[PDB]
Amino acid sequence: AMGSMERASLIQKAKLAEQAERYEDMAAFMKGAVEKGEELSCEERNLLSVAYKNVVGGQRAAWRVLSSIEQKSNGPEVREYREKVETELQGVCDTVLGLLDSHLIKEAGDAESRVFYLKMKGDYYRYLAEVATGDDKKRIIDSARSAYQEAMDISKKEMPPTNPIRLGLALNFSVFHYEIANSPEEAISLAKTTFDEAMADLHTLSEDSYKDSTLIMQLLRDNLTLWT
Amino acid sequence: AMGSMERASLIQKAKLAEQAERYEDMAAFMKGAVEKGEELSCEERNLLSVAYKNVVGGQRAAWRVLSSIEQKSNGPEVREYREKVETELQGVCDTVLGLLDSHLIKEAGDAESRVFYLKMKGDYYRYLAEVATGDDKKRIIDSARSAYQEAMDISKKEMPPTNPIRLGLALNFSVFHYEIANSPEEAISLAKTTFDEAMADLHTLSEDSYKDSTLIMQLLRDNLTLWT
Ligand SMILES: O=C(COc1ccccc1P(=O)(O)O)NC1CCCCC1
Ligand SMILES: O=C(COc1ccccc1P(=O)(O)O)NC1CCCCC1
Ligand SMILES: [Cl-]
Ligand SMILES: [Cl-]
Ligand SMILES: [Cl-]
Ligand SMILES: [Cl-]
Ligand SMILES: [Mg+2]
Ligand SMILES: [Mg+2]
Ligand SMILES: [Mg+2]
Ligand SMILES: [Mg+2]
Repeated sequence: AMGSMERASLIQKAKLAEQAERYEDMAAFMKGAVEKGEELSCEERNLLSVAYKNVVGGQRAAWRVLSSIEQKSNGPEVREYREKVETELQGVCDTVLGLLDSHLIKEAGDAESRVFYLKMKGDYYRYLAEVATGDDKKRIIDSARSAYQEAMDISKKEMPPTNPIRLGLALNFSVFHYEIANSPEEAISLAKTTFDEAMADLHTLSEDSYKDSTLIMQLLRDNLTLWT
Repeated sequence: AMGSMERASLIQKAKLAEQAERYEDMAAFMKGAVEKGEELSCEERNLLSVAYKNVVGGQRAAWRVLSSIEQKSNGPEVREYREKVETELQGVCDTVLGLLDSHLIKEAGDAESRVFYLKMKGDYYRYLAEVATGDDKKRIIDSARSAYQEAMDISKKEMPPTNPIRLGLALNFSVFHYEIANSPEEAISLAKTTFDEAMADLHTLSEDSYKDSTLIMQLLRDNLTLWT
C-alpha cells in the first residue's frame, strides 16, 4: 500500500509519525521505505528499529497481561483473546523478519549495518520465542541464538568495544541468555565482560561518544544488579 | 465482524482489552456489543465511553502535534499526513455518532442513560468541531450545542446536582463553551454555578458518593483556575 509514495516522503512521514507517537503508522511508512529496495542509511535504520520496537512492545505488554490472567484462570474468552494478541504479535515479528530476509541482510556489507540487522533478526526471533511452546520453541530459540552469535562475531572483529551498536547487541544477547535460554551464568558473564571491555576503551572517546556508550553501559550494570 | 461473538463474550473481552491497554480492540468489542441491539447497562455504558475516549484521545493528540508542525511550515507531506490522521479521527467520531443514533439514544428512557448518551453525542460532535473549518464548522458546533443542551435540560430536571454524570456533562459543556464556541464567560458561569450547586448538596451523600462527586468538582475548579 506504500508503493505509490516516494521514498523520501515515506521517511519524512515516518519522522512525523514518531513525533505524533503513531508507531503503527511509523512502521508502515518504514516498511514501505525498505520495500523500495535501496539500502537504508544509519538514520533510516534507527527509524525502522524504533517503529517496530514500539509496535511490538505494545503487543508484548498486552500479551503479558492476558497470559497472567489466563494462568490464574487455570469460558474460552481469555484464551481466545490472548491467542488473538499472540497472532498479531507473531505477524509483526514475521513482517520484520521478512524485511531482514528480503533483502536487508544480504545487501548489508558494512559492519555497522550488518550487525544492526542481525541483532534485529535475533530480537524478533526472541519475541517469537517468548510466546512459543514445545520443540517449535526450540528451533525458534536456535534461530535467535544464531543471529545474535553471527552479529557478535562480526562486532568483535570490526567494532570497538564501546560502539553503541556492539554494546546494545551484547545487552540483548545477555537478556536472551537470561530470559529465553535459561543460561543466567552465560548472561552474567557476557554482560560483565562487555561492561569491563567498554570501560577500558572509554578514554578514547569524545564527550558525546562517551555519553552514548556510558548510557548503554548503565543498562548492562542495571541488569547485573537485577541478576546478581 | 463481531456478529458471530456472544454479547457476554464481547463484554468480557472489552474488560480484558481495557486491562491490556488495547483500546482499539476494546472499542471494537463494545461496538459489537451495542450492535446486538439490546440496551446497555451502566457498567457497559462506561466501557463504551472509556474505549472510544482513549481511541479518539490518541488521534486528537496526534492531530495536535501534526497541526502545530503544519502551522509552523506556513512539500505536501505534513498536510497529507495531518489529513490522514484527521480522516481517521472523523471516522471514529462518525462511528460513535452512528451507534448513538442507531439506536442507543432513541431507546434510552431513563435519565441516567439518556443524559449519558446525549453528553457523548455532544463530545463527539465537539471533536469533529475541533478539526472542522468554515461554515461546515458552524452546523457541527450547533449539533454539539444541541446535544449538550438537551442533556443539561434533562439532568437539571431529573438528577441531583451532585450526580457525577450531571457534573461531567456540565464540565464538558463548559469546555465546549470555552474551546469551541468562543464563549469564555458562559464557560466560567456554567462551571461556577455547577460547582456551587454541587457543594451545597454534598451533605446528602455517603462517603463513597462524596468521593465520586468531589473528584469531578475538582476538575471544575481546575478549569476555573485555568480560565480566571
Ligand atoms: O522491560 C523490558 C526490558 O527489556 C529489555 C531490556 C534490555 C534489553 C532488551 C530488552 P527487550 O526485551 O524489550 O528487547 N522490556 C519490556 C518488555 C514488555 C514490552 C515492553 C518492553
Ligand atoms: O487535556 C485535555 C483536557 O480535556 C478535557 C478537560 C475536561 C473535560 C473534557 C475534556 P476533553 O476535551 O478531553 O473531552 N484533553 C486532551 C486533549 C488531547 C487528547 C487527549 C485529551
Ligand atoms: Cl478474541
Ligand atoms: Cl553484501
Ligand atoms: Cl499520509
Ligand atoms: Cl424511550
Ligand atoms: Mg522515486
Ligand atoms: Mg551493500
Ligand atoms: Mg446470544
Ligand atoms: Mg428503554
